[PDB]
Amino acid sequence: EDLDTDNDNIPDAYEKNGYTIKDSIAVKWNDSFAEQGYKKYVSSYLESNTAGDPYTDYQKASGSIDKAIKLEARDPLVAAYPVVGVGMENLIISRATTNSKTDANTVGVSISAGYQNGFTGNITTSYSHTTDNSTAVQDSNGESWNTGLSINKAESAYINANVRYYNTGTAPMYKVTPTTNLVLDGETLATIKAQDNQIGNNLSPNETYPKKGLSPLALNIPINYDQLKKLDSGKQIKLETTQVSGNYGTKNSQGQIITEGNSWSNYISQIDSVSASIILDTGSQTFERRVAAKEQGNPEDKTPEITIGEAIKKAFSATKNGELLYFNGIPIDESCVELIFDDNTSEIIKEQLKYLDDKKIYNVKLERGMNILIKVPSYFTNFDEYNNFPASWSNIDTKNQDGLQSVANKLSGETKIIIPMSKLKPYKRYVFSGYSKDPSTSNSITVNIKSKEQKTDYLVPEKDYTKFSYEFETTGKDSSDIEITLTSSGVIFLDNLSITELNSTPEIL
Amino acid sequence: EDLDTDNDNIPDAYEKNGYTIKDSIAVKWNDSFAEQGYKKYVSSYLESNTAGDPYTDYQKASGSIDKAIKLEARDPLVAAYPVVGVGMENLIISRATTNSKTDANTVGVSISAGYQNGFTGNITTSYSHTTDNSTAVQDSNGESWNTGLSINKAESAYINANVRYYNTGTAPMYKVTPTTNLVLDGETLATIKAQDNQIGNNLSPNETYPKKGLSPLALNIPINYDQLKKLDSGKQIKLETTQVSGNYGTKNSQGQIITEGNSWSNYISQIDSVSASIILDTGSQTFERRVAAKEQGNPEDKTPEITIGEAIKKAFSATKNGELLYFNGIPIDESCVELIFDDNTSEIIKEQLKYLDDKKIYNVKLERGMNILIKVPSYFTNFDEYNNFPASWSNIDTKNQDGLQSVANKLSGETKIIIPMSKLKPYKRYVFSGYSKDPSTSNSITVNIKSKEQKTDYLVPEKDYTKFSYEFETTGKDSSDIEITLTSSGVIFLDNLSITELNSTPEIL
Ligand SMILES: [Ca+2]
Ligand SMILES: [Ca+2]
Ligand SMILES: [Ca+2]
Ligand SMILES: [Ca+2]
Ligand SMILES: [Ca+2]
Ligand SMILES: [Ca+2]
Repeated sequence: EDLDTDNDNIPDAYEKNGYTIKDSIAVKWNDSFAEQGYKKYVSSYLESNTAGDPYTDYQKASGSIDKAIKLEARDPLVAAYPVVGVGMENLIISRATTNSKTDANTVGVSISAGYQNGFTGNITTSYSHTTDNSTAVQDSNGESWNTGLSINKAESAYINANVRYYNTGTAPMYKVTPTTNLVLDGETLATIKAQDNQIGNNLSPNETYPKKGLSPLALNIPINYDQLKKLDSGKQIKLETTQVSGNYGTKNSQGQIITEGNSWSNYISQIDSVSASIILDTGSQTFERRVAAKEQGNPEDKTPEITIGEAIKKAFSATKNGELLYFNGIPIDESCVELIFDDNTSEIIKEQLKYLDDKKIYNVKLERGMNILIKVPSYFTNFDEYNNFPASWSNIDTKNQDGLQSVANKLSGETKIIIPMSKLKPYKRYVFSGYSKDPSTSNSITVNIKSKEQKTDYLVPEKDYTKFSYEFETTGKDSSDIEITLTSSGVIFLDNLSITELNSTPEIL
Repeated sequence: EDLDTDNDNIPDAYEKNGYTIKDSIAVKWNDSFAEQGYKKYVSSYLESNTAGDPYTDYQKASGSIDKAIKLEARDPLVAAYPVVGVGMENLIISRATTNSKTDANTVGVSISAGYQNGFTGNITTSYSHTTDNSTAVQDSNGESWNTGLSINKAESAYINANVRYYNTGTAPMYKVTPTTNLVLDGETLATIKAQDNQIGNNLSPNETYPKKGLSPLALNIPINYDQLKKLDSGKQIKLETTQVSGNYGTKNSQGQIITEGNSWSNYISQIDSVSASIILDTGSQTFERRVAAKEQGNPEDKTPEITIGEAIKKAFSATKNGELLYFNGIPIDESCVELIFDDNTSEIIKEQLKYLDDKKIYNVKLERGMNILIKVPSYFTNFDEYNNFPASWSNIDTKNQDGLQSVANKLSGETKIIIPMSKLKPYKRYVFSGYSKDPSTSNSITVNIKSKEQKTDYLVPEKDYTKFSYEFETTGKDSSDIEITLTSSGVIFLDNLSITELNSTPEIL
């Protein structure tokens, strides 16, 4: 029982059934290690680099790699992979702006009344990655760009951009040389590549170049009246990185760290073709991960098969407290977040859910080629231990034990919540979602939402818990508050209420 | 029985009679492996690189190569070979366009009434590859380029192109540097080569640079009145890549992946001279493959000999369901697609068909220097399990068992089909093809096709099944529908009806 088919210092049996690294040697997994902090690693016994990255299974598991690599990349099934993009902070034509890395994913999402057959996720038509950045101009107050830039039919150029690089991956990049396009709708103004002074020497995960506390970088554009007025009328300019060139660190025979000749492009296509892509957006910081998966046809592919929940826990270092995952305290269970899939992933999940008795997305096996996006709600209450809503709900009755997880709220009457506009970002699309149950299957619920327009909807709860979602929008920072009223004709059980922010509606100057 | 003449870790006997890779070692083929997913590999025992590519037979069969290489390139008889071309998406002189990679092959194809001696294919005079790209300008509506570009005898230049690279091969290319010519009829405007910013760092098969969801690349042209009016009058500009330079990945002694010094041009001429070329066009995506073949003179050439159907199955990973091949569900049997050959391949197939009792193209041996193109029909019905026609046929009688494969349609009267123009691309040439049989050899069929011009033809079915083809054209998106009527004087058996799109007719502004 010491065979090593792939020659990476881990025996086949340990690599097949579970192992952990102690004193820099692989040992067989024992269930008593879990309380001591030891993690259970499983990988392929026919391949030395299971995930497709520059580091083998033993190097990743034992930590004999760059110490700037995230700890969740020490799992052989999670790839060490940089995700580097560029985003602008100032637009000079003299007005600031913000950037969003998950707007393109969300724009092509349509929200309906309810969900069928236990599939509580959502489908997007324009799935994209965190490197596709869309900037929203702040502090406008209906001041068109033409005021002070008087133009009739001239292409006067005079636009300046202050960019900053970001890394949402698990590995650092060295000698970062990005290539970007600044496009408004479909017009490629230029293909600008960092020549010699906009090269970042190093860029750690969750960090920017230049680091926080430094002025944004400036890289060095003609613009005509047509696209200028397009920008003036409900359009946001976008900055997309087509490619980034950079290096990774490895040890010499002398023990030094080198990055020259260690191009990250030698591995990008291999990693992207042997794994599934997952994105987590907590509302302030975004993470993108690649998790290795099996190809269905090959009988000689020995990559371990794990579920979606196991993949999420391994990739984002979530903590399993009982049966639910927590990311730094934020609940990220399938009933506490918003799950967005492309068409193929949604079809696969729907097909697999027919034969699954649990009817949970997190119990569906993970397959390569998938694309998953998790949106953590801006506000979420479950009536059990977590409530981050700015204003407490009215008529709250927690004296129940029939909740989705622990307890529920007994709706006998009406529940109204008020939200000041200062707690929400202006010109955004939001979704209010929840789970409802009517054991008698006789009662009905009316939902009234006060927004830029008044909305009223009617839903009939079923015997068991079902999910409902309703969308609304916000207009202007200096406007009225948001009122949400849920009224029931009888007794209803409510649980897992949340409000999450979707993409931003157009700004009309 | 352990000889290894070529020293590639596969014994001569296994390599001669059939082998498969299990636990990273070669084992003798057994017929009981087929249901377990194992493929049967055969190669040459006198050469380590049977197909001529950078990877040996053992590396390809065992998968010890780049994980971005397609699985069908793991067969030693199918080469790992990039096919990189360039195609434009926007033409600015302010109007969009589309690209076609198989128009040049199809333009030189003449369609006749019937086929003789069991040869159901077609002959082309201008066979070309997927790197020869012809663009068709969309959304014209008879608006000449001179309107707004008023020119009498001046060469005012002012043309802009937005290009995008594509890969139809089985292997990725690294550091892509294409060289292209933008030519209208025979005028070489310039020989433009990607200098420093239009270099794609990596380009996987079935993918583009920049990837889908990114703005098209712009590379940086004088044009005179003569060729401008030529373009105005029924001419489409073409963009041909003369050569592309790029690299492939290989493993170090340290186990890293390197692409520097690994030029793809060291192998192009060798692969092209030791193989046959096959192209498959499903109507939306196109694939080009090279399959190794034997040279006739050499008695010391040990390359295995396979038929055309075996070559197609190996090259495109088709599935043999019974006796017919399916490509992702699309039937690609010789009676369900359009086969186009150049002159030499057609002559060889005709010569070999004389001694073949089966009289099938797919049973003819494959030889090097061949050139095969497969066009999947836009619409196809076989009355057995597959029918993707937009509108169901009239007077359908499937109560028969005398079909070409399973059942046929009994024509006693007339069959009429209507096709809305929204289901067809305007300004295109189409072919309606089918198989007919008259056991009594007494009846006759009249075919009436309503198109830009009204066409009527008469055919006399033979005792057994024979193929008929009739061509027509479409004009304008906003026009009348297409009517096809087949009328029989008696009882006829019809099977395998299809409509396939040929090249595009000239556009007159
Ligand atoms: Ca091992
Ligand atoms: Ca391994
Ligand atoms: Ca609860
Ligand atoms: Ca051998
Ligand atoms: Ca060999
Ligand atoms: Ca049939």
